[PDB]
Amino acid sequence: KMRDRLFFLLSKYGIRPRDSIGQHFLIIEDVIEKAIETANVNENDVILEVGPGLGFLTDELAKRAKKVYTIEIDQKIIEILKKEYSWNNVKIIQGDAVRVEWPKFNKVVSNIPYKISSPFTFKLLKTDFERAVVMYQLEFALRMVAKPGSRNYSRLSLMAQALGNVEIVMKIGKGAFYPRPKVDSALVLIEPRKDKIVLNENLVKALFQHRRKTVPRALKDSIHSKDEIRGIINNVPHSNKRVFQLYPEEVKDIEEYLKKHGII
Ligand SMILES: Nc1ncnc2c1ncn2[C@@H]1O[C@H](CSCC[C@H](N)C(=O)O)[C@@H](O)[C@H]1O
Ligand SMILES: NC(=[NH2+])NCCC[C@H](N)C(=O)O
Ligand SMILES: O=S([O-])[O-]
Ligand SMILES: [Zn+2]
Ligand SMILES: [Zn+2]
Repeated sequence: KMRDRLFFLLSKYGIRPRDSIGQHFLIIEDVIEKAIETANVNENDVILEVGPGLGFLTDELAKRAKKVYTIEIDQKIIEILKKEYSWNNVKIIQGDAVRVEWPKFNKVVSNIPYKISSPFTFKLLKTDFERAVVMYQLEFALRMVAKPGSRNYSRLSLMAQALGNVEIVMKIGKGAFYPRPKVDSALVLIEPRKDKIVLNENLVKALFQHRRKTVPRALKDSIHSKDEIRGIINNVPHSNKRVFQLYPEEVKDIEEYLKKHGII
């Protein structure tokens, strides 16, 4: 009946899905149910969806939340959402989710298009927010929940996990969308830590440039300074590890070491 509803709307509004903006519409009702459940949506919450699509998940958010802001790049979809839904509590915002100014919000419950998985996520992590539930292409969600010491551990993994408990909650097959995509998706929960770990971005970029290296060699080789600081390198914390083996905590030990020696 969500599948039936979808094909109803396709013909009705003569919709031509654009894969260039990742137009794969969700049509399994349980995935909406899970997302809502996981986000524990309530009558006080101000939600931020990206890419409302045919507005299925938006419709479910809107009837549970105080307010919903949703950011749609496709102006035609926006013309449809307005004519099909009667949302008293949804503000629709035309533009690129990455480019436009975000309004204030305490939870995210959205699909995240493939081509903005990385910018969106980094933008979200720079934000004050109580809970995110965001569906990603499966590789990217696997990267986000990679643990220190796996190959797919990277800057994203670190920067995410420094801010929140990051876990995959269900895996969603490609049969769950129309058009059918090339890849599976995952629903990811992000819970802000009380114990937030905040790290110098430039240092992280530096370390993770060649992340398969030792912390000392990675530092030696990442003078963004003065090369004449070999003295400090040998006493660097966590010198036995390689960068891809570091937790946010050990990265902070390295940061605080370099501040103490006025390298930052
Ligand atoms: N950069 C971007 N900013 C905002 N919306 C975007 C976008 N790139 C794609 N979109 C929109 O995001 C949606 C992704 S596919 C549809 C989402 C899915 N039906 C859902 O459960 O919400 C499409 O509506 C697409 O037009
Ligand atoms: N498998 C887990 N969910 N473990 C971590 C705790 C997450 C839990 N949903 C919370 O709200 O804190
Ligand atoms: O394909 S969008 O323009 O409805
Ligand atoms: Zn359920
Ligand atoms: Zn150590």
